[PDB]
Amino acid sequence: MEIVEYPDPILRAKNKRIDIFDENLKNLVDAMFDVMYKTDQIGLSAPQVGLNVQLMVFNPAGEPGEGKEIVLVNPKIKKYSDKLVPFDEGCLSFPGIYAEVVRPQSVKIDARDITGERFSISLSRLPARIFQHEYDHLEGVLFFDRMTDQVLDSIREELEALEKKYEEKTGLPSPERVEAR
Ligand SMILES: CCCCC[C@H](CC(=O)NO)C(=O)N[C@H](C(=O)N1CCC[C@H]1CO)C(C)C
Ligand SMILES: [Zn+2]
Ligand SMILES: [Zn+2]
Ligand SMILES: [Zn+2]
Ligand SMILES: [Zn+2]
Ligand SMILES: [Zn+2]
Repeated sequence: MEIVEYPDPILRAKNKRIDIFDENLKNLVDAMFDVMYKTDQIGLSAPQVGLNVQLMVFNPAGEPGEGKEIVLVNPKIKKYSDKLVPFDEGCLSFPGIYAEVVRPQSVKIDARDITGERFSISLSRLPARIFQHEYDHLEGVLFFDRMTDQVLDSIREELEALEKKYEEKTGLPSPERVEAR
């Protein structure tokens, strides 16, 4: 398996609603989780593994046998919190890049589970901060789109290194560019 890095367009591509809840789905859930623990992270969205489906795995503790193992298919934010908290974020698809993004502190979420059943879970604190990072991905939103103009300028150069690496492995000009904003 592999980790799709910015600027790969898969990270931007539209993401397919999931209709079937079979064994294949559980296997892919399993793999995401195990990629999350391998890479020491607290969540992961399907596009990050090269699949454009509305799928996201999630453990608030980000440690094996700790926290919980949350699966959310076809999620949607029923609402965001009025209060905004800043906080420092990194993302797997942007190796070694860290910086601040300010977000609603809490969220009401509606998703389905791995079986088919439709639930409605409310999140705050670090879980709601992670959920939101991951759900953006589900929408093709990457955390630097959430960053201030000032925060973006610190990481401009490191984002570029990724564009150039992408250009080096593919030959194709980068399909998107931090300088564009
Ligand atoms: C909080 C926002 C959710 C982060 C998701 C990323 C992984 C990812 O790219 N999901 O798409 C992660 O685990 N990032 C970690 C991260 O941002 N963390 C880990 C614990 C604290 C918080 C940074 O303050 C590190 C390991 C880079
Ligand atoms: Zn591989
Ligand atoms: Zn496993
Ligand atoms: Zn850890
Ligand atoms: Zn991410
Ligand atoms: Zn430039």
